[PDB]
Amino acid sequence: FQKCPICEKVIQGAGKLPRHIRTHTGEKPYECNICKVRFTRQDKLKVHMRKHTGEKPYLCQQCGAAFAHNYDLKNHMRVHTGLRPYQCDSCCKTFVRSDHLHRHLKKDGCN
DNA sequence: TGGGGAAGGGGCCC
DNA sequence: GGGGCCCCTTCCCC
Ligand SMILES: [Zn+2]
Ligand SMILES: [Zn+2]
Ligand SMILES: [Zn+2]
Ligand SMILES: [Zn+2]
Repeated sequence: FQKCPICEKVIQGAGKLPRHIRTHTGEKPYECNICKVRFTRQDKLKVHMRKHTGEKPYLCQQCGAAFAHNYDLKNHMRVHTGLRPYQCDSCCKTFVRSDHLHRHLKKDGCN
């Protein structure tokens, strides 16, 4: 547990404090060597490296389809069985993604 | 109404 | 012991 001096906000993880402080500044030190695109976080750069490399480490356990990104894999999982897994309690409406539920819970104003 | 992309925080392990 | 590498979330916009 560490507290950010700039924002007085608790951040979990001893080594994660430099990452949060970088979010206040807008610096993007990590730069891809191929497309010369800068990213704020290293793990974001590695995902961009997957796009350049074309590797798909996420393989479906039901049909064997290979996808490059985790959310792409989860989208394929919803095609198999998980289509529309979110519901609105107030109005009884189904949704595909969790952000759409947040959009509905704010824009629709059922409550 | 749906999806791609990006921006953040957290857990595990070294 | 700062950090890679994975996970998760909501937001912006077409
Ligand atoms: Zn801060
Ligand atoms: Zn690149
Ligand atoms: Zn599949
Ligand atoms: Zn509703």
